Amino acid sequence: SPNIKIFSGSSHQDLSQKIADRLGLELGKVVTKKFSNQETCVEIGESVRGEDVYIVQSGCGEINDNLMELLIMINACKIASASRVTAVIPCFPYARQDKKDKVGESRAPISAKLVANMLSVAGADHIITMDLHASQIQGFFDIPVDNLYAEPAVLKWIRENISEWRNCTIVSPDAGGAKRVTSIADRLNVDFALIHKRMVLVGDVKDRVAILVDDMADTCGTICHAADKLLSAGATRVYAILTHGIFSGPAISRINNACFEAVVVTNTIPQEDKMKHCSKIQVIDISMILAEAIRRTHNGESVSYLFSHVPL
Amino acid sequence: PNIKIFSGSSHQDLSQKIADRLGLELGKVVTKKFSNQETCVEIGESVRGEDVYIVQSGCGEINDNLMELLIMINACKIASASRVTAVIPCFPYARQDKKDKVGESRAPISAKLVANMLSVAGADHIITMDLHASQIQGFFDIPVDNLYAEPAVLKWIRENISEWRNCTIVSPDAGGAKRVTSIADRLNVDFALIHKMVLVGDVKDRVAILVDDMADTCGTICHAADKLLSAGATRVYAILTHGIFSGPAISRINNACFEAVVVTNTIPQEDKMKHCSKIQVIDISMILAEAIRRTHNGESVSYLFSHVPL
Amino acid sequence: PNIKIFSGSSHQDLSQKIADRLGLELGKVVTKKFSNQETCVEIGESVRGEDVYIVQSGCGEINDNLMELLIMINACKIASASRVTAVIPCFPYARQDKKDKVGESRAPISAKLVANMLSVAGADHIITMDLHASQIQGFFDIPVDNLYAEPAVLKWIRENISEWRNCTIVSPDAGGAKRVTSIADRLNVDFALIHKMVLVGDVKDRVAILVDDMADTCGTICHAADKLLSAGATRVYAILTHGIFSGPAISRINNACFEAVVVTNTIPQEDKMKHCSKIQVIDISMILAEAIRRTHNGESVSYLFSHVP
Amino acid sequence: PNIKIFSGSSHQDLSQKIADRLGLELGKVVTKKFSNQETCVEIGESVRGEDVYIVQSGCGEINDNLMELLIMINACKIASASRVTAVIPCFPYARQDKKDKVGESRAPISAKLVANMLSVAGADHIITMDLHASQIQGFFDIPVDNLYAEPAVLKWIRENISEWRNCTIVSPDAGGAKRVTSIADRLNVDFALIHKERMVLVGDVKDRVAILVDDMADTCGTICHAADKLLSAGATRVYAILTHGIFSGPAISRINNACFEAVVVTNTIPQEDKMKHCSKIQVIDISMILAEAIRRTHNGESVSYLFSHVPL
Amino acid sequence: PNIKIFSGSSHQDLSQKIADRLGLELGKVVTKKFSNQETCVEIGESVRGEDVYIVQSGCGEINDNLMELLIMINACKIASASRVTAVIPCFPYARQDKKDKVGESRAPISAKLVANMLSVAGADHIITMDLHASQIQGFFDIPVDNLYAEPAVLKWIRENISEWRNCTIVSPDAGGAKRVTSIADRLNVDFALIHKERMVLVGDVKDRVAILVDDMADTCGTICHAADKLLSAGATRVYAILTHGIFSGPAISRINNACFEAVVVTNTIPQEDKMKHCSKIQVIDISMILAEAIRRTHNGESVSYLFSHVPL
Amino acid sequence: PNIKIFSGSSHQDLSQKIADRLGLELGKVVTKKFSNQETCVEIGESVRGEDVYIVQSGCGEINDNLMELLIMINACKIASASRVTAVIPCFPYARQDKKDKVGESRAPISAKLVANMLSVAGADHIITMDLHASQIQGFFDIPVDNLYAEPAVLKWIRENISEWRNCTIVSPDAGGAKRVTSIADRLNVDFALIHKERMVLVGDVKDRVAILVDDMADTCGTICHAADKLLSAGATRVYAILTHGIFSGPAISRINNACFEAVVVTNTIPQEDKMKHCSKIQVIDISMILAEAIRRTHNGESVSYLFSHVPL
Ligand SMILES: O=P(O)(O)OC[C@H]1O[C@H](O)[C@H](O)[C@@H]1O
Ligand SMILES: O=P(O)(O)OC[C@H]1O[C@H](O)[C@H](O)[C@@H]1O
Repeated sequence: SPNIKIFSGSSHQDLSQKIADRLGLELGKVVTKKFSNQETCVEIGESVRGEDVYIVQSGCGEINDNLMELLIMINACKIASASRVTAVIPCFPYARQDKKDKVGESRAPISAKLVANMLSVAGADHIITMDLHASQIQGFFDIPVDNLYAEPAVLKWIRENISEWRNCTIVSPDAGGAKRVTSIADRLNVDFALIHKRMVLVGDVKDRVAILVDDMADTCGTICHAADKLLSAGATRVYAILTHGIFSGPAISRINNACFEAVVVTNTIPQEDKMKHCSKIQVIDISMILAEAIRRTHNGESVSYLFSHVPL
Repeated sequence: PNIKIFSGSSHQDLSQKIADRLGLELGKVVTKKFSNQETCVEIGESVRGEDVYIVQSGCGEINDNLMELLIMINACKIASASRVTAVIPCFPYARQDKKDKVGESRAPISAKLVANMLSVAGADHIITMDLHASQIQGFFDIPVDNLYAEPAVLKWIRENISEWRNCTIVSPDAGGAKRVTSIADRLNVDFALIHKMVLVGDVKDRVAILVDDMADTCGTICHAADKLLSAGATRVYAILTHGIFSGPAISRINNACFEAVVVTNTIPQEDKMKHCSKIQVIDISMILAEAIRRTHNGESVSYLFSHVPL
Repeated sequence: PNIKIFSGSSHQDLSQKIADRLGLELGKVVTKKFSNQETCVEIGESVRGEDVYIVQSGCGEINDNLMELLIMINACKIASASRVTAVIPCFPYARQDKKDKVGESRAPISAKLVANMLSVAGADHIITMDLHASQIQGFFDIPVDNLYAEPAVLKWIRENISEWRNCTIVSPDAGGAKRVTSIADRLNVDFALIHKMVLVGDVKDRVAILVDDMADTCGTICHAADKLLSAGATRVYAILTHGIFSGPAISRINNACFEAVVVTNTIPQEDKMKHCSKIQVIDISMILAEAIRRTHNGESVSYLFSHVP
Repeated sequence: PNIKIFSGSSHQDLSQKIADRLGLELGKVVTKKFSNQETCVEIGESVRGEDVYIVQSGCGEINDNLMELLIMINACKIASASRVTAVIPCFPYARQDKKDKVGESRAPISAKLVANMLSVAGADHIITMDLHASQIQGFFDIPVDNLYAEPAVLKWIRENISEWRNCTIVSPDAGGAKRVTSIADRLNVDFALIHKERMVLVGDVKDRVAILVDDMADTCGTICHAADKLLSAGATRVYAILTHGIFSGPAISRINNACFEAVVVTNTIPQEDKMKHCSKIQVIDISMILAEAIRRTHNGESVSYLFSHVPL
Repeated sequence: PNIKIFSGSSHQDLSQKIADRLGLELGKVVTKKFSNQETCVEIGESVRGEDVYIVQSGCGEINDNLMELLIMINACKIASASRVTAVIPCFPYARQDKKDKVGESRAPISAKLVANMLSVAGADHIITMDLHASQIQGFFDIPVDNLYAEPAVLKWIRENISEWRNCTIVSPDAGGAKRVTSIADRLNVDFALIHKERMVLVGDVKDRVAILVDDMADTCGTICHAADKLLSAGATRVYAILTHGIFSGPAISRINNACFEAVVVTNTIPQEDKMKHCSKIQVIDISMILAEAIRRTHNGESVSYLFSHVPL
Repeated sequence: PNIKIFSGSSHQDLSQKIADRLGLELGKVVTKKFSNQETCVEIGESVRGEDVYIVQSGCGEINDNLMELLIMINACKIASASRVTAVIPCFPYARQDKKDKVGESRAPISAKLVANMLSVAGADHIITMDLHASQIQGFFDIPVDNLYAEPAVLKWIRENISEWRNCTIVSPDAGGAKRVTSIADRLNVDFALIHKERMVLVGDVKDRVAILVDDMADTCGTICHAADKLLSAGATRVYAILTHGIFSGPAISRINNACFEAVVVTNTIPQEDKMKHCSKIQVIDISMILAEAIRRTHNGESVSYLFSHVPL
């Protein structure tokens, strides 16, 4: 039916607008502030009674304030008798678990499940997200989660922006990133190689373009060395492509000092501020991927809508 | 023999005071934030089978402290702690804002959300002090102890206000009526109430004590104190259990006519006392320590919290 | 086009008034007790796929009416109703009668229990009026509408108390301060409040209106009215949303000095108005009917309940 | 070593009887009603860390007693009781008069709702006797103990009816067949069954003592008509033995005008007042059976405490 | 206009018969087992926003079928179906193999477990036929329909047993009393009962056709011994009518050797294979009852619908 | 002093080995299937107030075993067991067969379903070994211990492969990269990776012993093609060490035909039968890891038991 409303957090508003543009809608009116004493203030500026509500709130920026803002907004819509509340969380907070593997066993994803449980008790009915650090986070909920992939937009950018892409190779910065890399190399019909930590390279990278692909970049320590090792192995030029560009701490300083031809991230986190101080950052717009998932969750057009059919 | 106390980053000083009163050292925990702002918690010691009490207040950067508390509770619960208790001296998000919607009331969304998050994190029990509304106790299905600072406030009044026997308990707004009427009856004294500004009750030529549950920006308590000065009150005091003091509060109090502003230690005050000569704190760590004692139930089924002399 | 209203045994006059305001007949239901005291409920019509509103107040034998309500809600939910809303004008069990225990405070056991039973029975939504404490709204996870009689009380004051422009709004105890301060601000009048008995404020030679959310045994409101007479108030009124009037209340009011005791229809008053002449009732069916109209959402997304008179 | 027993207003002679047998005095509780008929409960002593048993029957003013029970259970849980067990000798709402909408069956709601209330109040364990249908045990997620009166009835038969070795056991309706056949097999006697629709008897009753056995007697229309039919078939004398003696409405008048030698019930429901107006009612005491189930629930003496070994 | 019927692997003919009666084709679904015995289910079409009914019986390899049912129910729920109904003609685990115990009764552990798994998988509604005990309805919090085969059995008796007006409806054991008295009352005929303790008969069967009626037949030892006893007591011809024909173990061998004129079952479990080795089996098709219940649950036609009125 | 280890039918060798290591006999339990395929469970001794551990693996007919585990857990829970732990060496349904959609991922319905059933049956704690994905730990709210066979594998390598100091740890696919580099880092040896698309190997294994390491082997098609590829690359001898030996379908025929010097599995699944038809299977006993985890869960020894410190 005709009852969709999009709201934005303070997390990232440019994207919230881009999605609404792609769907032909204006953003719902909402007051999101902080009181003097640090308490999150939310005021929904319009009736959501009977509406299909989508709240866009990345999990970047001051993460706990943004998370609290998201939970209050979701819960407020649910008690104002909204028909459905979907959290559109492009970058899911707390996905990563640096450990100290209790070598006899493994640690559990406390914080990712906590975040999931809070979304559930707040009253979220459905989650739309992008490239969960681990896809199993999908099973931390009982509500449907759509874990969308940036690979098609990356794959695109690669063919259109790297000339010798036909002859290149994709490298993984770490051990765990193999699947992703192998997926992209298989889709492109190119070679793959992987780096592991002193740091070692497995695979042929000599005299061909190397593309480091990973899910996110926070501190950037790892991709930077990886770029050094790829240069030492005789790669012509090195690129870095990450879906989530967190870039905290010394990250910006590291990339400018590193040998990257370009660092490509999607728009799931705001980059406008970071591009001002870093020339090698380029962004892939993923507003259509998200807009298309909201359009399909809404189910207003055809039941047999297939997500996979819409062009990019 | 299985009691463990842990502190968050919110308020270490009380956490130490409580552990002292119980003859315990604080459990080892690394509580920080990563580069990307995510709260990091690591329990540095075993809690398997232990009765764990986490002390965290809701002052400071409240959302970082709250998230840290939830991760600690949950982490303790999946580490097979026998019981996890959240000790939250000042409960965050308890005060509803609203424009007093007419025709109907707003709901305590954020206060219920905090309760819901504490429950799913795995809190088995909450110990707190002077909830903004006592009904917040009923937002949980686990037991909540809503402790009162009143006995310590009562003792402080008798010990520090020479003329306390002939004074008058003033409420800063219409809402705090039951608290001030409660204290005046306990002291066998008069009460008055202020509402925006008008004063109801006689306060001229007697010591006036403003009582409220908490003071944030302090605009209401300072205008009320002004009205009490213009109405001929000898000296005006402000007694609040929770001293948040955000924004211009310190500047407003120093410019205002208070003889003293008394708060408890439920929120850290050392920093604010360096910038305010008139803040005094009532230590309430024993009340909290005695409630923790009582939840643990290590001595007898029949220990009564009220039998312990302050 | 799927609304249905049903009545409990508790108050059927209001249930009819509400149904009238919505152009509806009450749904067919048999509500009795068996020989052995067990509540019998039989939904006499189909509720499959419908937006069901059960109107039941908590008065009379609260426990029989409450159990009856819970069985009706659950039966409708298991009969595959689209939505079941409990319309509870006077919420049972809200007042706390804790002997105080100063160290700390007792918890709303019975009020939380009632909320939990309504939820587990299968209530999707609560409509109620002037909850003893508005925080009871948060004892649920489903939406609760806590409606106010204040607008109807304001209107009644302006139309029936000639001197309302001057006057003064008195609270019977410390707890009702915020409620009386609310009405006085809406009316641009003075307030005072009574405690223990002591009076704080200025009754003078002005009309004093005692305002509180409910009157049970009426010991407090009648002593407050006496104190208001000793302070020289021209005439004393009592205005309460919930007129329970149990025990000696009716007898106490007749002996008291009230010019009138005004209550709303959230609880049935016909029997008690026969034994008390001072009781007048404010009809609130339009507030409840408008919350039901708004819950159903048949008109539009933006129907604002505050725009209707 | 921490067991506390509280009685409700439901039945106190029984709760005292249980307490005598365990060696305990009943815990202090104020259990009354306010002027507005709201139920008032106050726990007169600490239950912190205690294993609490609340005895409340499903008789009397059922909704008052039920609400009272729920408030006490909830109150003990929020006072940090270790465990709260509801001892409900006669489970309210078990029987459901309906009229199976030919083609289907009605569902048990009031018995399931009653179970759900016990659960949401905070009950950890139920002890009950002779549930109208044993499946009510599955209406809970907490353990339910459905004790049987059969052993006390078998004793009573062997010690109070002389010709018991050649007596017939008769079901007053079709639904009670299993219960009566079980007693006939234990006694090594014959049974017969009555069905109304005008009454029909299958089975031989001529010149033998007939014992009508059912789980409950309410209005007693059915057992009285069965008594007439049994005399019509030549039975020497007729007894009726029910577990729950509710006896509402015209029950006492019906039994005083019927041809019963005796009506035997348990004290799951108080009988002193009804016995004053009906010389035929006799009660068999079931306190020990309940006391023994509470002892086992508590688990004081041993892990391998077998409820089936204790003498009666 | 959003209704899909899907079939399990358990009984497809009924799934087809039901889909036919509603004018529908079965939804596309791949239901297999992997090499390693894990149940594989993959939904071949969109169910987003659709009213889904999964028909799976509790016949066959009960645990494999139960897992298949649970995975497709859950799969539909995470694919954002509006509602998912489990149509379970023969409810698994509904019969308790108690030793009854003395003193107390065991609990319906397995039947409640099945109920809890159906609920947690995401079932919104259950349609079933002749639950072994009607109380299983209360093991759920979602609606459950227990539908009866009695009207179809009543039709079959009148249409196929000519001397039906002077027959006897016999229960093979205690407990099946209410079922046989219900049918005897509908036909205005006599009833009798069999009990094992040596088998005993109460009621008259001499010179009249005896119809043994029960809810289900597993190993068939009781019904066959009962058939001998009905013959030795001088019944003209003996029939057996059961709603659920499981016929496991020696059942077929017992029936072929027994004196039954016919054993009549419904189609809730597939019989074609068993009819190939047993000639006395006749089947009553009940697809119209289940389909009509699916129609009424869907609520396509009218709120005032009531399936008591549909012909059969 | 409350430990009871009970065994399922799925693998009792381990159940005995675990109980032996703890100085205990297995609890008495009857675990069978009825004629009609329904799972029968009867607890042969009291568990009231006891700490119960039920050992069942996801091997064999997985759905029958899972149903048996769930019924035992429930039976113990309704018998007022103090705590019930599921010890599930090989977690069923943990592997995803999605054939990933290109824009988003599939949810883990089955695994979570299994998790949800364990939870709703009443499991208080899960002990498992080398979960296919460690995130399954977060599918529960009860604690899950995901134990590693790595230390035991590390022992076996040093003890049985003499040139182990110069060997390579090879991953059969992209997913196991992180698993093999962890082992190579522990041994201070080289790693390599195999990938399909024709099969590629990145890294170097020539003239060195190659050890294929993976979490489980089902049908064994990948590890056997990988072993052939390792032979084409000049590996001295090829080993396979997987935690979980399912070996269904052609696995045994494939392994016997393959060039493996040895295929090493742990005892999480019974191997005696498969070893009779395959001479290259060797088993690592991991019974001490599970027993020590049960010891630590019981908490009978101290608060500091450190799983880390006990030697295997
Ligand atoms: O008065 P009637 O119901 O006809 O017969 C009385 C029965 O009603 C109740 O169900 C009890 O079982 C009584 O035996
Ligand atoms: O079944 P295939 O596709 O032939 O082989 C893939 C793998 O399936 C299991 O992990 C086996 O260990 C195999 O190596």
